[PDB]
Amino acid sequence: DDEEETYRLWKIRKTIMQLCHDRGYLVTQDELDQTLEEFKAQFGDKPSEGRPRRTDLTVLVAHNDDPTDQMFVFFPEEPKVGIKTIKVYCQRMQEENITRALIVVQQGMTPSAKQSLVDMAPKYILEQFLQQELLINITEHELVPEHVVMTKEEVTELLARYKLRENQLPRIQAGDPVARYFGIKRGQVVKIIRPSETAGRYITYRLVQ
DNA sequence: AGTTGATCTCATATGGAGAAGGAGCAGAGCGAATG
Repeated sequence: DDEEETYRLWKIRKTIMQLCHDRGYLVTQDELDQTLEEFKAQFGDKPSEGRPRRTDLTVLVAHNDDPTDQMFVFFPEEPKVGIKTIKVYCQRMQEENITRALIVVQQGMTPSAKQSLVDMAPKYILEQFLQQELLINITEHELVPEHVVMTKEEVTELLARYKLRENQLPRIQAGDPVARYFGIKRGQVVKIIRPSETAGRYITYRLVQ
């Protein structure tokens, strides 16, 4: 029971570190490859005993390109997170001056909390993940090809090369599992590199909608 | 400027699949009123 919850927490942490590394936040190799017994050593083996508390699991990371661009990962203790908890995180983000955070929720989020993530979105970007959808890194699955988020300059070069408008690219939904993983917003473009049985390799581009 | 006549026209008699709307209803959370 605690042997199950500690395994879940470890897997979720591993996936979150992989996600942060793929978003380009500075993540050490040691924490990226931390084993289950090392997790038990650092945080504990009886989360029902409060060892760890899920408040202990919180992560803070900084971007490789700018040490002031920082992101939290929060693991709320309550199963169904309400607006009180979002307000607590908003306060903590305001005082630490952190604009991005991921909120990992065990069972869900209340309608009011969902709307509160929308209504603060320009200044503080809060994202919801279920813990279930973090128990496996979907980008390691064999059906999912390599996704690379493009820079604005690279999109301008793309559109200038093929002489096309953004609306002529094929789309990806902002709610797509992989778009959510990379955290890409409307109007960004993701380069996709996939093998092909007739050319050898093929690149395609999707505009987020 | 005045006169004729066809002709029209009224009126008389006796399977299934997906999508969309509504009601039920649970329950979040806001604000007033305590106690």
